[PDB]
Amino acid sequence: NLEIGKSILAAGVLTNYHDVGEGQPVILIHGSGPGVSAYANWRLTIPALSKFYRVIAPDMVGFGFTDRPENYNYSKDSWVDHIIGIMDALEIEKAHIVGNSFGGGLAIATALRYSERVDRMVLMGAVGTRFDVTEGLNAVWGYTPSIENMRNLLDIFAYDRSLVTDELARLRYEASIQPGFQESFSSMFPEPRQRWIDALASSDEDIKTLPNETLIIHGREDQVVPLSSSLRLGELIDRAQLHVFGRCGHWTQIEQTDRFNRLVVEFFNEA
Amino acid sequence: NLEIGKSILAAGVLTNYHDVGEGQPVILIHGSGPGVSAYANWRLTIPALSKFYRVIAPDMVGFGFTDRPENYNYSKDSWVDHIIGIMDALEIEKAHIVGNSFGGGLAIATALRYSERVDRMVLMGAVGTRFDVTEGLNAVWGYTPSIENMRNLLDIFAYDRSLVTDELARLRYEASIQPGFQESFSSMFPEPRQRWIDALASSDEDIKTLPNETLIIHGREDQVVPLSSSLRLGELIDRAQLHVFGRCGHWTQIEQTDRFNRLVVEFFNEA
Ligand SMILES: [Cl-]
Ligand SMILES: [Cl-]
Repeated sequence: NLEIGKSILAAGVLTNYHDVGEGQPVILIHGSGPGVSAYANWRLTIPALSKFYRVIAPDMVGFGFTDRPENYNYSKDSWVDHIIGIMDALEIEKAHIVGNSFGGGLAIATALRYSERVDRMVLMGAVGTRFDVTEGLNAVWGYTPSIENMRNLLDIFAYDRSLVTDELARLRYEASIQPGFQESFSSMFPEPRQRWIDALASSDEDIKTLPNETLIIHGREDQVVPLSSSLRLGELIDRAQLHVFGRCGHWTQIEQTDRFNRLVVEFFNEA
Repeated sequence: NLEIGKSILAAGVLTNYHDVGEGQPVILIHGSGPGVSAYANWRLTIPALSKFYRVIAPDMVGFGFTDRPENYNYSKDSWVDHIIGIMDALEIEKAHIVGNSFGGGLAIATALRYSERVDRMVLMGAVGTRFDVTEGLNAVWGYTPSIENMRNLLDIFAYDRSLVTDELARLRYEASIQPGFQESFSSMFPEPRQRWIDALASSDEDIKTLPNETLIIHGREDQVVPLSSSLRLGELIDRAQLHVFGRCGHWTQIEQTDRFNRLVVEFFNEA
């Protein structure tokens, strides 16, 4: 299973992660869909970025192949502490961070709580500001295993449904039923789910204080996180650039891979 | 005067233009401020693009050093015909077009009337959709010569006013009073000026029919053309990407030069 990489103790949790490349460190933080993992989310991104940066892609506690501690208390603060724990474990004193959706909310929170540890930020379809729960997100977080339920989620993430094949739906369905996955996932974002969008999001007041060079990316047709969210982040963050991809869903790193990789690498190259 | 380049008869008008580079043709269309010229608008863009493309930057009829025909009837259609006339004169059968503000409105109109002559489009703070006249645009089009009036316009175009020096204000003021310049300029967009925004703009219906790969660029703090205009173009044009630069005014090619040039060159490189 290529989704399994290296193991390291971070913030007291045995963590699965990928470490590719040399130089300036970049931490990639995945989204929160069923069966998600750092590799699944970033497999098309790591190759490009690792040619110029040291890329760290960990499975956040409660997701992927990282340990799922018994009675573990999941929260934005706990996840941020995990990110910092991973950085501490790898002696990464300061790094750029790329956060996808759920991971984007975590990126912002990390930049707010540990400003000295974060350099540049890329927020991709980030859950960083409050928005009324979408059916797309309600479906993602309310997922129960089945090939058709997964096919529907893949459709929700994509603009071009031709990318959603029986094979992909089957493979991700299998990923979602691995030992303990659905168990921790189903209890992660229970109804009412608006609570979790509100929890992950940061206040306008706090976001306005961010000094970081930021690149905000969003797919125009994103069905999970509304474009309006990134437009808002674009007005709140001072040193921010906003890039919207037309004919692209939530999956910007997947549906606009080359454009995405170019934008991100060049953004970091400026530093 | 470096603003003066080569001369060619286009659409029956003796036209001043710059032609730098080799390969795929790219036409740069300047804005409509007092004293404007292709060189003044694009001097920091041409060097970068010409390394990979043949760049044509003409002074639109009624502006710069191109002839100002007696009793000439200025209109969106006449300007579009001038662009096509320039392309015809240079045997440019199909080209990419970069349009700034007024020039962006012309780019859209050219793509609509002569679709077979246009490949990719870059719309920079384009006047392509209707918006209520801004004080910034009212001041630009209502300009009468003076160092202070020009300093104010430069302030209107910039986010970082440190870029607006006494020297720059003086030089552009001098450009604005050249023989016949203020005369043709003052009669170009007379009050009420809302009429000209409405005239330059294209309908939602027409814009939605554009098949061109498009890159929409806007400075978040643009005081001349509101960001909302480009956000609208981003929802109307099918194959469009939207890029908004924070801490940047109307002058995206001037205030975010390297980022702008990189985005544009790479966008064209895809073709
Ligand atoms: Cl998510
Ligand atoms: Cl203009």
